[PDB]
Amino acid sequence: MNRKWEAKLKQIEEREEPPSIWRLFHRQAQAFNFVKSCKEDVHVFALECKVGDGQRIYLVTTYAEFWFYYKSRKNLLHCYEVIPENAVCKLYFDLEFNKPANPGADGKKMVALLIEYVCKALQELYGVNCSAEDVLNLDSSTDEKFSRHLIFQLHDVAFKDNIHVGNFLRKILQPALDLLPDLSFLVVKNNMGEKHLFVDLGVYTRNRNFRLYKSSKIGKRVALEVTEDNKFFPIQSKDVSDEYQYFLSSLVSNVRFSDTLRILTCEP
DNA sequence: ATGCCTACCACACC
DNA sequence: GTGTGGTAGGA
Ligand SMILES: Nc1ncnc2c1ncn2[C@H]1C[C@H](O)[C@@H](COP(=O)(O)OP(=O)(O)OP(=O)(O)O)O1
Ligand SMILES: [Ca+2]
Ligand SMILES: [Ca+2]
Repeated sequence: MNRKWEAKLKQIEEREEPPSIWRLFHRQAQAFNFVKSCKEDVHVFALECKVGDGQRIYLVTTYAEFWFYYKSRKNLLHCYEVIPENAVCKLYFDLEFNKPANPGADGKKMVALLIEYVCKALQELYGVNCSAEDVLNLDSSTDEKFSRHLIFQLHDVAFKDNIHVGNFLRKILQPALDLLPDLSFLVVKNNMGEKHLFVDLGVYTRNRNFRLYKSSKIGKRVALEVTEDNKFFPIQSKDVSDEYQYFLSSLVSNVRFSDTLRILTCEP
């Protein structure tokens, strides 16, 4: 209620060919206005400008059409998915830690330990069954930063929205947050030596952008790619490429339609 | 013409 | 030691 008000208060302050939808907007609110008026299943992507800052331009189109002009990786570099507020979404993680500050850290093993804990939490709290085979593991690491994105592919399950995902993780990670069951493997140090969590809990905000599979930040050149030890394999289909399957799986807001979907909620 | 909002501190107040 | 409130900085 107070979330919408500020959203529209800032909007006034800053105020035959084949079927193809490809609309750009300078403001995020305009893009979502178009989505509400479009009868097709279109979504909002955030595109970083040539400027060095985090200035974004917003694209609206379908997943199929976006992938058409995106897969070559010649154009549409540095793209982000906009996770809409109040939209059902998958369980996803942003994992980071500075390598110099953590010499003994084995990120590959912290990830495995994290997945096991989260899978146990989902079982005890929601009766949801899942394992590492249901977790799309993406990597964007460099010499200086260990970086991974995890996107859970739960069978006929989703969270009410990404805010509720955050509430779920803050709840089950409260032990680790106190260090700042034994969750100490999640504790890492940043460039200044301050103890932080291996799980970045700041990416569960309204309209959070989330770097797309095979995209990099405008400053760098390292793009998100399926990790070497990734264990989620989409069901192969003769009608779509494997890469498109991974793309769809990687989209946090692309909740597969199911006639028996369970929606998980979690309040603060 | 990007969006979002927590960690942090200064200040009452008890 | 609780309670707001007001802002700069990171994602
Ligand atoms: N300045 C910004 N404005 C808007 N959204 C942002 C901004 N910075 C980051 N985000 C969003 C997009 C990112 O995918 C997400 C997580 O940020 P962050 O972890 O810093 O980068 P990343 O996880 O995409 O790559 P990496 O972690 O490897 O640098 O938050
Ligand atoms: Ca990250
Ligand atoms: Ca992060």
